[PDB]
Amino acid sequence: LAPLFGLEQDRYMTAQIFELMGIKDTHKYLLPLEQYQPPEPSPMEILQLEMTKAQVENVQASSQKMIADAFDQRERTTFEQQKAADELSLRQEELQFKQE
Amino acid sequence: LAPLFGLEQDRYMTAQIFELMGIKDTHKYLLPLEQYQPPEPSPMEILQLEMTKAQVENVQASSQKMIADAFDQRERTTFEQQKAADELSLRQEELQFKQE
Repeated sequence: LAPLFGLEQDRYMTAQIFELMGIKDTHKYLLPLEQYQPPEPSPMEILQLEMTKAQVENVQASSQKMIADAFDQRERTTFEQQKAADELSLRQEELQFKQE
Repeated sequence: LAPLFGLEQDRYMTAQIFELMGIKDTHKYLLPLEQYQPPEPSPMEILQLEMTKAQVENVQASSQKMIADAFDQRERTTFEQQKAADELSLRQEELQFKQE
């Protein structure tokens, strides 16, 4: 039931309570709701947010690293096959030699 | 309800309380709000802030490291293809040889 029972409700309530026994709560006891402006986030809150954001980034990075490594492996195997074609080139070498 | 119930409110309250039983709180009991100037941060607080800031920096650094390594891998594969072009150069060598 909290979702309804937030801040304003609470202040009203408490006040009423007070208003039954100690009346003039407004201005010595409990800051009036019109001025109970929400607090600024702390440096501790902010730095932990940006650092916990980085601590998930890195994971994105690790995942993406695997993709790249895979690409590189495939490309290496392709260059292997090109150099095997250079070996096929040798054939011509030996045959020119046998021709002379 | 704390957001309203901060410091001033508390002092007023407590005072009142006191003022009912022990009156002259102002100047022997509870420092007057006009002079209750906020405390300076400790060396322990400061050093932990700057060290917890560095402990997220490093993560930024690790993430950025992956980008660089990737760049380098790609460049290596490119140089591989340039040297494969030098192998294509050999062709001309063997053919000049067959010409002579």
